[PDB]
Amino acid sequence: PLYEQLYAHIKTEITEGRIGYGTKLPSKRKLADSLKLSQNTVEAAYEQLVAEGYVEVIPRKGFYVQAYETIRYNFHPTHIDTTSFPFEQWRKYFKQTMCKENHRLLLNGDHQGEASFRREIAYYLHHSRGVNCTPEQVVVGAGVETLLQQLFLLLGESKVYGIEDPGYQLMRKLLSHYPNDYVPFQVDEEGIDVDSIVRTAVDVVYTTPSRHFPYGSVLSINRRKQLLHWAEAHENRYIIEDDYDSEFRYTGKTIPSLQSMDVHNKVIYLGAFSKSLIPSVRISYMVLPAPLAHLYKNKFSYYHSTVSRIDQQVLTAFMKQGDFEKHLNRMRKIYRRKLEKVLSLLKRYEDKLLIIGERSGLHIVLVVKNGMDEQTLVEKALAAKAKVYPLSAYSLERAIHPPQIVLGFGSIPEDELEEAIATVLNAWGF
Amino acid sequence: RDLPTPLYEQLYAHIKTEITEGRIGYGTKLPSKRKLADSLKLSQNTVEAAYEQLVAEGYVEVIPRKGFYVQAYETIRYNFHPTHIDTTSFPFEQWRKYFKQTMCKENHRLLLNGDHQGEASFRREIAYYLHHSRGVNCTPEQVVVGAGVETLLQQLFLLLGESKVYGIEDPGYQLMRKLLSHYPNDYVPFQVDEEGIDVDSIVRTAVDVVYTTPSRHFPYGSVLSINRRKQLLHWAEAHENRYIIEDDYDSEFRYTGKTIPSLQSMDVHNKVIYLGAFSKSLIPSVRISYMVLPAPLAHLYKNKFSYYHSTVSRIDQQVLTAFMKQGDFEKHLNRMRKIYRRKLEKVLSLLKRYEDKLLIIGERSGLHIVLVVKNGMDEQTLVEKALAAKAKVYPLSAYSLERAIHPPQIVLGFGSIPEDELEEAIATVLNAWGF
DNA sequence: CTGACCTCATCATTTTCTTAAAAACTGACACTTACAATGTGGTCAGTT
DNA sequence: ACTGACCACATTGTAAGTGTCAGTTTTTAAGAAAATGATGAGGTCAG
Repeated sequence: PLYEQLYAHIKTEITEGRIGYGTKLPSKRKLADSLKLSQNTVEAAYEQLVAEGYVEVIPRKGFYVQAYETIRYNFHPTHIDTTSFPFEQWRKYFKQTMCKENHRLLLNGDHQGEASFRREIAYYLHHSRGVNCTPEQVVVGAGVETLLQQLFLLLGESKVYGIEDPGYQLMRKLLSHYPNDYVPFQVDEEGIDVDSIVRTAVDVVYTTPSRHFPYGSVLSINRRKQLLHWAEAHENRYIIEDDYDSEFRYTGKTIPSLQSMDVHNKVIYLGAFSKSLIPSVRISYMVLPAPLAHLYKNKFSYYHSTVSRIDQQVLTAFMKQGDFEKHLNRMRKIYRRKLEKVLSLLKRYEDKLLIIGERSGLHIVLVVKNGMDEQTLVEKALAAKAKVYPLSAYSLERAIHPPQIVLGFGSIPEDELEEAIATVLNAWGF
Repeated sequence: RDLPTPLYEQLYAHIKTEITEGRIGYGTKLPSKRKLADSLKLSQNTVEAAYEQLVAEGYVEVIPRKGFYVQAYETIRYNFHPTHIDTTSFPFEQWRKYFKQTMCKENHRLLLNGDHQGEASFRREIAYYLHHSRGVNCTPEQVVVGAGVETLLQQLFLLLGESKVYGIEDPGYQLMRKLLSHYPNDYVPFQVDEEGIDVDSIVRTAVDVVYTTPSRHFPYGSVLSINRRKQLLHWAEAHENRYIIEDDYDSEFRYTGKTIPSLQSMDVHNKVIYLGAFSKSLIPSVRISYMVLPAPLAHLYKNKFSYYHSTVSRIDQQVLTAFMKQGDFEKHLNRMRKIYRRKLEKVLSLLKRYEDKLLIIGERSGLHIVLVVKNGMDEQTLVEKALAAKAKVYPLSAYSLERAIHPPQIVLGFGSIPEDELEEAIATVLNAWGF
């Protein structure tokens, strides 16, 4: 349109430099007559010119020029089963929670989180895992990484962190960028080496009391009490609790969280919420002791929330009624059936493939007694359009001589387990 | 036996309390299965299950073909934010259709996460929209996504280093100083005239990265001329380890004179990084954002943070991709622009009558206006009187480190006030004041 | 030999799951009004 | 005489609105089947 055509035509002229600074623009009220355009279009074009500072106008009209110069299957514990997700149950609550009548939920607020969401999480934790909490005690954010970065900023750059050697490669990745340094630790079949911790001047150590990734070892009560006494020995040491994959134990009901024994408020409860409902929904949560929570509130008062308020409201409406328990039970049953079927199928190769670990969880890890190296196993698996993930990446120490490979089955359909196992074993040469 | 918890639980609790109180010592022999089952008239299965759970917990240890052994030794009416958007005008009925379209039973294999840099789609449509609406020239793979501006700025801070010195605008939007208060880096305060940032103070100082808004200046609304933009670009080009960050506040809400092209459009030496937002246009509570980086910084970010995961859910990403794929975003933006223009004209016409004691500083474009109060009363008195009428207001003192003008000037917002309540709110706040 | 490891049988209560009809929803097509964009024309007050 | 901005009413094409409709969908008191905790009676193997 001429509204912008004239503006561009004069902009290219002022840019190329046929007119210098101080020269008047060709005319006013005369260029419209000479170019047979109306005066309004010229006025609008000149207003556009002076808006961006290409030409500046004296309050009495003068014009001053300015410019002058392909995998069939995959196996790993991250995936969860997606077919059995009740979409028709999520959609109902979504349509119930977001309506034109219920406005003013489109604007941000409650930097920590929605009060109802926090209260319901506290109630659920207290009545399920035996974790004493307070509605204002718990904080909620998107992703565990953000919460751990907030923790790192809150504690400082003058601390050393304890990480078990075979475990989840997350704290190492976070501490690589930060100035802090970590100390490796070995683990036996009963838990972490509490003796090594107590004979060392570590400050904060990271562990999963409920289930040990990936071996599934469960800490006994004597080691737990010894660790609490070690934390009580000093005044400025803290223990972080990781709620990786609880509520998924079949035979032996559920084991209470370590915080239940925390009489002297010295445990912070890290958790997770995206390894149950949706892997890509990005909600996590964390509980802190009263003094540390108070200091965090008094220190991080400016940051806004990280997870959308719509998701908070729809999910607290979803699991306020009680569908969370039903979905959890159905997932537990189907995963138990999958585990039993996989174990029964793989039991016949007991002489060469020995299963090690415990039933509870979403994955199993098996040692291969064949003479091929772990690289050969991975290459042959990926050559059959079914890639597998070795355990060597989960520990930074020297490679274990028997090639130990982790296997997951969350993503594999129930009817394709036999075919996947058969083709994997055929690729391995059995 | 009458409790809802089966004997599978009462027996375990009883042995729990017996062990904890110390009635059974270390290594003491348990009565095994048959003896206890006969003594307590309970089936072998429940007793063996309770003992197996006990062994799993670790209180006692079982050895094959022999008995157990213990191993346990001991009110506001009209809120005034220059940050809200109008809520009633939001087309919820259009959001619902896309949400029901994207999340269905057949739409499996999407709950699992992935593509930490964002799905190729959302990136490609956001790049297309940026190129065709703001003159931003960038390949789709360069843009990144995140939950809000805070996470992106923290990632940029970690990627750059702890030695750089950051430059901010005049006393104003208090974000970068709040972020840098927790980091070893330091900020250099600056001053701006009624046109923009003073490039002379930039070139007489050795600052490395300076934060500015080349489109609209918070809160004065000043727009940088081409000469100052070219001078800043030349200063950035002068050295080899200095960068300029661009933050477009409301660059798509210019009423009369179309849209002002972005500063990145004039960049040729790959020296600017774009910082946009999706929380001041569509919904201020979904927490979406984006950032554009040049090729070397893109490679550095890809090779440095390759082992992260996006903080934005794929449901929202896909529904936004569907929303902006068919063009409803432009229609919604036009509707919001028109309603905000009408609101601004109405409020300006209403406030024109009281002009002797009050003045308007900001320009037409934007969502807020700043006005001075020449009445003989201090800023705290204005704030307290406003709050006493159940409608509190926000002064510029919080935005100002120093004291600029002795007559207090207050920022007023109208994004979250209905058209039928503007006159009533203005009348009641004026009555609360001396007028 | 008594003693402790196990794996079938089939009983039971109470949650989960499935199909029927009757209910409300909303989609595409259509059309009737409206509406604010650019745009031409004719002014307006005030400088110097 | 040279030049500020402020009406008039003309235009094309996007946005807004009501209509009935076929259509995918929501809701429900039945129905039946699954699973656990539970009793009973075995199985091998040590020492």
